[PDB]
Amino acid sequence: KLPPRVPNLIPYVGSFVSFAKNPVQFIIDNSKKYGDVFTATILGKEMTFLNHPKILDTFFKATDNELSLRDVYRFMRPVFGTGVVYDADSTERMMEQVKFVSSGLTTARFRVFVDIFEDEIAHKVKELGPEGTVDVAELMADLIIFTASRCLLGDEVRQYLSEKNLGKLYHDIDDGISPLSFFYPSLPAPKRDKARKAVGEIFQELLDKRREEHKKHPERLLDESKMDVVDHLLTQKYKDGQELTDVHRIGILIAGLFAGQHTSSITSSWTLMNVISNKKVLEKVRKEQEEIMGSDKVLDYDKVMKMDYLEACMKEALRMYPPLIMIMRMARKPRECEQYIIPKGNILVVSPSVAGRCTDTYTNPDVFDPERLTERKEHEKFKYGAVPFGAGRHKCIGENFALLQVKSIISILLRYFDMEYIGKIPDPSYTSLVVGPSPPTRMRYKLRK
Ligand SMILES: CC[C@@H](C)n1ncn(-c2ccc(N3CCN(c4ccc(OC[C@H]5CO[C@](Cn6cncn6)(c6ccc(Cl)cc6Cl)O5)cc4)CC3)cc2)c1=O
Ligand code: HEM
Repeated sequence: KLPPRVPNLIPYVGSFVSFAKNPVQFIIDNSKKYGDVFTATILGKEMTFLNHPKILDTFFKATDNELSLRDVYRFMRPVFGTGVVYDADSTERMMEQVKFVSSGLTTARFRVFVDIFEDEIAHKVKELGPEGTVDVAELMADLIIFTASRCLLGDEVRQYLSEKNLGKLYHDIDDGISPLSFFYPSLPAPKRDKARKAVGEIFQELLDKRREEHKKHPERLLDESKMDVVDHLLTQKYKDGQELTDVHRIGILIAGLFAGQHTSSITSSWTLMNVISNKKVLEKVRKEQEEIMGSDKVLDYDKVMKMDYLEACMKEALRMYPPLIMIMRMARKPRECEQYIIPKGNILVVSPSVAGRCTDTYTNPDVFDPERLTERKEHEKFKYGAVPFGAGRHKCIGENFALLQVKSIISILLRYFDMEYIGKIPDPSYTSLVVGPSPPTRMRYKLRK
């Protein structure tokens, strides 16, 4: 029959109160009370939490007409645009749009991306000076505003960042998104909407400029190392032959930059903080860096590919502090799952955060210990033991890029600076859509040369 329910405090509002304090602890606590599968009413939504790695196969392998992403992420529509990604007309169109982004994240482009990271950090160290303190979360976000923009949109975007305040507009859009929007998509957000329109106009100009550049240098279209997401969007069609609209192109770019920015800056923050706060971990990270760099003075893709330990540090941060704490679908048909049938209309929930603390999987899960991965391989105990990037048909297409951007940034910063964190590593703050550390996050830095 139906899964057990978390008793409602009120009707309607149901369990929103305990949930919103800490959605992660909410799931953990109620797992203990009611088991692997339970349902809670939250601001009117029937939400069925799947809480053990063992049972996640049917979630991640279901087709979109059984478990819909579009029904649950559609709320993003005012940020991304009408008709884009989870507001696409069909599952099929969404997948095609996702592929246009993934198509600018090729190995050829990755080699160029490393140079971009070097370039932006070099600009940034001018601001920072020989020593000081800086907010880690801001520093990463500020770096990734410039790096992700150039990576995805091309270098032509940088003059907008430097001269037309594009970075501020991103913030206006992105602080205009409340996690509550998940429940009340219609929440007015007029500042967000003004900024989104401004970025829209700028990205329209970027497209128009690229068009005529594709006139004066069609060779660009033949060079895989110079082809970015703007170029792919300007030269592709859907499979059935239908052309893209510039409105669609703008929305896809914005969606891509969104995805491309937060989850990464938050991960780089938690990673750097944990690395510089643990002497043994920092020693190993630096030993690895010194061996890989050899006599070489800057980064390249091949070097980054060898940074196995640093990559484990990032994965360990993702186990502990995955920035998307909930993965969701709406059931369009009833769904079995253990003894239970989950009713049509329920929202199924999987939590990367819960998974990362599960004890069937990880020993002392509150400790940041990259060696649980490299040596004890604890993640491999279950097929879905670690799902920071999701899994199955909708698994994150930006992974390897994430890994690249975060590893590069951390590696370059280490090369530049000795760094120590000020205070305890914070707790996560559940106030935002993408979850990051509670401010403030400060660190002391000093130049190494
Ligand atoms: C705020 C105070 C108090 C009232 N409160 N306290 C806590 N909460 C709360 C928190 C969180 C949540 N939620 C609901 C929203 N949520 C969430 C919803 C959708 C979602 O979508 C994942 C999809 C959609 O966007 C992306 C994100 N992404 C992928 N890679 C990097 N980011 C995505 C995929 C593709 C593209 Cl192109 C763009 C985007 Cl953004 O994947 C992620 C999280 C987290 C839990 C609800 C309430 C509160 O309301
Ligand atoms: C550490 C950084 C990142 C984390 C933790 C992360 C996490 C995720 C997760 C969990 C999903 C699955 C969502 C779901 O199935 O409901 C996902 C999907 C996706 N991610 Fe990421 N992501 C990261 C970086 C990126 C980057 C950098 C991009 C683009 C540049 C990106 C683009 C996407 C896209 C397009 C999807 C949708 C796949 C689909 O629906 O088919 N992500 N991501």
